[PDB]
Amino acid sequence: KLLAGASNWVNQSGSVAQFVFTPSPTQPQTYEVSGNYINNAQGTGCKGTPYPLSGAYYSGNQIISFSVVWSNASANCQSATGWTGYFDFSGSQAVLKTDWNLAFYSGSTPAIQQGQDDFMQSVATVSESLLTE
Amino acid sequence: LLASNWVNQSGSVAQFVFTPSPTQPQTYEVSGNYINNAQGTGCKGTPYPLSGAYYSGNQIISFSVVWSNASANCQSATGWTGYFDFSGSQAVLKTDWNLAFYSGSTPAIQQGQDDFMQSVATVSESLLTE
Repeated sequence: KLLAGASNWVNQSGSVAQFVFTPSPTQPQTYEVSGNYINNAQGTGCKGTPYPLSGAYYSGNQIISFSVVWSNASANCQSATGWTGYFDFSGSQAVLKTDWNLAFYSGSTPAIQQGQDDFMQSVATVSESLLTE
Repeated sequence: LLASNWVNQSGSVAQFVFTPSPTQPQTYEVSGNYINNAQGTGCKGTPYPLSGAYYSGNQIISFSVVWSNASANCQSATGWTGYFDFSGSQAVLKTDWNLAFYSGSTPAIQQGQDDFMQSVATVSESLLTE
């Protein structure tokens, strides 16, 4: 906890989750999850533009579940991902480990694929301009 | 069409509210409350707020509950991801789900399936009868 305002989490395929947490008005130690997800996974669609996310986070044992619908002004992939997992802030690195489900289409055979993503916190790069570094 | 009441095979109830996303075409933000009725679980019979997103284009959804409210805490979170079928006599939502929790400093994630069916408000003549 005390990842504060906006924080940056990178998974093993280079995908980026920018979480924002707002306290739930009614749920003890629970925060509403907002922000944006940037998909960077190699063989996929809907890459490199922000998809808003929605979810909930329980600080008591640092658990989370969030979702993306893959529709925004750049690209539509007509699907939705739900991620559910837990954090470990200890040591030199903060890590979020997740299992996931994807409501999907092949033809009109609707289905749901499953998987795993592990994210690691990485704090903003500082460059002294947009043109250097 | 979807303010609407969806009942799963354990008697658990999802009351969805949908508000249009300002930036995502054919996408709605999912709010409302979830009431858990599942037999061998905690955190039963009280409202847990839910959060998610819904894509109208092919009627797909993903939503979440953190199992913490004023009645009961179960220190976990469920995420549900699936699709609707409005056709026929009955509207049905079919989902897969994942559940993050602890067992003894031991993080773990269980999974399963829930199928929900729409049922619109029953009308009684009063609270006392009929």
